[PDB]
Amino acid sequence: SLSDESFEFDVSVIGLGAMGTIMAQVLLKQGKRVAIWNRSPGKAAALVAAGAHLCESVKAALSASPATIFVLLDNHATHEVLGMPGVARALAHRTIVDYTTNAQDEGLALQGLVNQAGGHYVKGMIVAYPRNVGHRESHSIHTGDREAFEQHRALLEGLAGHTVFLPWDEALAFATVLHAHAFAAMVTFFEAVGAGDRFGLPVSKTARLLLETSRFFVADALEEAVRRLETQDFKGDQARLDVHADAFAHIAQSLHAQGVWTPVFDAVCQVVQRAAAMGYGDQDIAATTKSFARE
Amino acid sequence: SLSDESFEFDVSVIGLGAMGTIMAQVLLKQGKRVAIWNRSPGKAAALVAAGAHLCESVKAALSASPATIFVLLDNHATHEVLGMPGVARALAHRTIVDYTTNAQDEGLALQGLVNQAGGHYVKGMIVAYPRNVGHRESHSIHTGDREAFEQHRALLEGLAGHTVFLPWDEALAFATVLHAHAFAAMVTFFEAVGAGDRFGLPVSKTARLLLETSRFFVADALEEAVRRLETQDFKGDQARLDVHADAFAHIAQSLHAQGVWTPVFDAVCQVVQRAAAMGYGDQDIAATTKSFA
Repeated sequence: SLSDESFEFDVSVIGLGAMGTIMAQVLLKQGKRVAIWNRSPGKAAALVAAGAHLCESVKAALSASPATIFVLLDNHATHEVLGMPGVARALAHRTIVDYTTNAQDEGLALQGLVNQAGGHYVKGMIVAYPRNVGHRESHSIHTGDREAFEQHRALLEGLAGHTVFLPWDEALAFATVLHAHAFAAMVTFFEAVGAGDRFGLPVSKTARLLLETSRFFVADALEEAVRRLETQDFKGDQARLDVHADAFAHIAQSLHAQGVWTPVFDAVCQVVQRAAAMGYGDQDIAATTKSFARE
Repeated sequence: SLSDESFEFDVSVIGLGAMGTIMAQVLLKQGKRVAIWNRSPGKAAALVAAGAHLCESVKAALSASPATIFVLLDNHATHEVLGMPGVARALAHRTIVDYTTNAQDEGLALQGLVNQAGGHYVKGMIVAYPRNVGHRESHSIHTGDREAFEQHRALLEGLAGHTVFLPWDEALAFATVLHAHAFAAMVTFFEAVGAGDRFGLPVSKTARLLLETSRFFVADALEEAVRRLETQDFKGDQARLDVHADAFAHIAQSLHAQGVWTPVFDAVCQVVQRAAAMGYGDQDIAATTKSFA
């Protein structure tokens, strides 16, 4: 900020594959002065046409802006970029925001490297498909250097309207279980729709009805489960676990009689039957949560 | 206009356990004139105080209103009611809306029995917990007698603001797949929160964050999937099945490493891998759907 006059750019983006390309476009559309570097003729040309400044090198892109967003093929690609001529020197006093998919140990080594050079390392996860980068309702998770993340938070909010910083080990864990739920929820939908087909319900009319008829019920059920988990109130006043176990077995049986393969639903039945066998039968269905506990 | 039959009530409710009680309560609150009957006069007490009329018998309840809602303990309870004195005759020219959960082919017999007596049978499935009976956004499914359903649709919309009639075959099959998804999606959430707890993330903050952070992503992804399934467009332009399989493997690897039990996610992985093995890898993730055909 004392450095504001020194920078002709707000942000640099390195790597212009689909995700990096959309991030750069969104940021240009929002009015940021964006500098880029890549190895991609197609991708760099459209971005230049849209107002991005093409830099001659990684080191120039790092120098051009107070933060550089990295979106690269893999960890090998990240280290290669960082090893290039004069890059170490150009990291000093810059924040790297790393959206590249990474193994858990690898991030700490990258953080170390960037820090060793006097830069700041932020790891980002964007909970969105490229089409929703920049969306007011999209979410991201960031970890690494809290101070650098706060410095650049408004910028990064350009990529996903809602963001949260968590410390390293919580961020990775949270992203893991968040994506397990989000992707599993999608697949339960594919499985039920596919199962509809075996009943003679065509996927093309049934999918929209299935979504529209379940939307409120599921959302209201999850919201209520959260309220109970927060209050630790598992009273079986409304939705007994054992009653659900009964219902689930009935559903699984009609599915089996029709000859449908529903491994996800079978697994769901396994979980709740087991919670029932563990003493949770007379509690609210949200007590299923506790059946996973170590204690 | 030929009939000109006089009713002092809009609806009768037989069965005053939890679901019947709430349905009667909601209908009274909306201003319906409601007649009730229960094997135990006890549970009618609050309903009577609320303004329900207590009928002497099932026969009187059936005669009192143009349609009678049945919400009984089980299929045996329904037959026991229908075999009580004079009930057969009192079925004639009445609509029975049966929300009692039973097994298929029970329903068909119930239907037959009611139709034989000159009555009209409508089966109902309400996709709600009791707390959301009456809710404008609650949904119900109906089948049986289409004509009778349409006759009483506005009354049945008192219980769930959105309703759909499907023919017998479709209705029950649709209810089954709808609940399979709905209940499985809930359990995926419990499994993920439980997993979080084993990473040291407190349930007290994590459940809320998990819901809030995934809501839009999931809802948008399901909307897009439906668009694709309607339009038969499986091009791998935005969300490749193969890239998802890699992503899911990595998630499974972190879960299995922390030593958490995630049987539902495990099964999800198994589904997607299979779809990749079947050659859908380059297709949109919604192609997963086809792997079940």
